[PDB]
Amino acid sequence: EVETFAFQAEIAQLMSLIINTFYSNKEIFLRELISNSSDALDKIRYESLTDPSKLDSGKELHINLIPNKQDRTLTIVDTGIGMTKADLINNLGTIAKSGTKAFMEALQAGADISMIGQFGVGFYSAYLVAEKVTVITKHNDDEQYAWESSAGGSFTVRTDTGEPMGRGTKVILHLKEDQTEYLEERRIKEIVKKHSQFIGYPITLFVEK
Ligand SMILES: O=c1cc(C(F)(F)F)[nH]n1-c1ccccc1
Repeated sequence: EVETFAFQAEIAQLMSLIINTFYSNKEIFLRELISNSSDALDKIRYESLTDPSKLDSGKELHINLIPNKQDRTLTIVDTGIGMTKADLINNLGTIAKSGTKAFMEALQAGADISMIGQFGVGFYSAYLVAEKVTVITKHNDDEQYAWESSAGGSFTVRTDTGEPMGRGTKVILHLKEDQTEYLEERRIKEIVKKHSQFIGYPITLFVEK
């Protein structure tokens, strides 16, 4: 059972700007997703300080980067706080309407796409490199859900019958045909070292057969 939703008009506009603007510095999508994962991990860590049972769903706080050249996917997995169904529908837990407004004012006032995370909508930088994004998530207070969008103005939400996650979020990037450099180990390592060197959680880059 799949529910299809329209993006708010401002988010659709943000997504088409990300997709259509000529902008060569695409590698910053990975910094933005890792930063989102770090923020999610901070949230469950804070809640566990006063309630250790919040970690019954998984004690380890970490980030995995999983390239798969056969599927042409790069998956960013974290064991952070996760998202409820309502979070997913409400722009993946962001204040994306007001953040898009601020971001687009900044852009015509000098800024470039790389500053997107200062406006709280860094998730959407995934569409620099991905034709489709699937987000699988599990919050302690809800069931496991899958969000998906190929842009074009709509997204879907369904209950996820896939492999149970425990707690956290998995962002599966279905890469564009010409963006497969972000499946190569040396390229991913370079980007993590350049932009994510002070993330306070282990980032494990999986290797392939
Ligand atoms: O772990 C992740 C990954 C994302 C995403 F990149 F997809 F946006 N958000 N997120 C998060 C952040 C804070 C609270 C709950 C979930």
